[PDB]
Amino acid sequence: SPYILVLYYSRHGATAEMARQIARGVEQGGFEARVRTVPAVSTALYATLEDLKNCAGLALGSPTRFGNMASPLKYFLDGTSSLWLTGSLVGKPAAVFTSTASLHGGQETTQLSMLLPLLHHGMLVLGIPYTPYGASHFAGADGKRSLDEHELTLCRALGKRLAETAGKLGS
Amino acid sequence: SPYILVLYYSRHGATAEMARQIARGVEQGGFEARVRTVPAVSTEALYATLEDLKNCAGLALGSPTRFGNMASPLKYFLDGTSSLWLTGSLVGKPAAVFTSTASLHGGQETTQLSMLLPLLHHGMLVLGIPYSEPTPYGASHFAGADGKRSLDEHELTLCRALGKRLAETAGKLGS
Ligand SMILES: [Mg+2]
Ligand SMILES: [Mg+2]
Repeated sequence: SPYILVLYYSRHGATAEMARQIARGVEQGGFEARVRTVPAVSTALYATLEDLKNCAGLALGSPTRFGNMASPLKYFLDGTSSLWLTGSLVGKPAAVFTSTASLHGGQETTQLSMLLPLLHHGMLVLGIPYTPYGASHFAGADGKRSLDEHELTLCRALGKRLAETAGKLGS
Repeated sequence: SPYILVLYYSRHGATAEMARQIARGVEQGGFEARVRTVPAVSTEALYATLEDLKNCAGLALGSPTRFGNMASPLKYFLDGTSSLWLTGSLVGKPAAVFTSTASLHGGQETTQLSMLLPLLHHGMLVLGIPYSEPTPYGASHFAGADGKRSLDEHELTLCRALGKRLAETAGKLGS
């Protein structure tokens, strides 16, 4: 019944596949996983505020977009003022994940930039113990490079760690 | 003539006022300014174009704080800049950031830092406020709970100083 929410935006599918692997880890850690995405903006089922409020913990995923998360996922988060005011997410564990099609960095700082809203919401932030900051993946120039053994193992480990931490906090 | 683009998003007006004050500083620094905003987004004052950004000599980027990152409409505009990235259109141009917040619980400095990230990914030369001259990361403003608190003297002075600095830096680079 309690669940970890695996919330992501994907353009070409890499973060969607990461989200599925994180969800598999969540299950290894004895929790249900709820995998949701967000719609495109302009001038998996879609996540709601209730999904986010009622999660036991959160994995937040995006492709890198110039060192920050993608604007559709930022738009979802921009709608969370009520949660912030009422302390809805305070004390829940949270982690992040990214994918990049670029050869010259950006994931670590993107991940760091994504930790910021989680901390604004009073979440308990965690990453991958001995990047440390979240799960990473290189998607190749075409965005379709499969997760390698390491990348996949770390996605599952992150999901399992969110679930196990939620388990500890919940009793 | 060369211009500094002052590019921002504003929901309740504070960053729009900051943008205008930054532009006044740009003028003090001997450059033209172009002040431009971006439209609201949803699921599925003049608006900036990619040409405005591509052809600027420097950039001041402004947003209200939104959970420690810039506002999504401004992120959406920046997400549209891949062609400029490929053509190195912002490389070596000076840049700075500015923010407003309606909250007392903080977040402006790290929001500013988070905003420097796309500018560094575009190869810009990033600068802030040097406080030694008679945050270091950009200009700030507290907007009040309703977001209607005016810029005070200090805040106005710092916005102008940032614009002047950006302009003077672009002046030095351009000869
Ligand atoms: Mg316990
Ligand atoms: Mg010179």
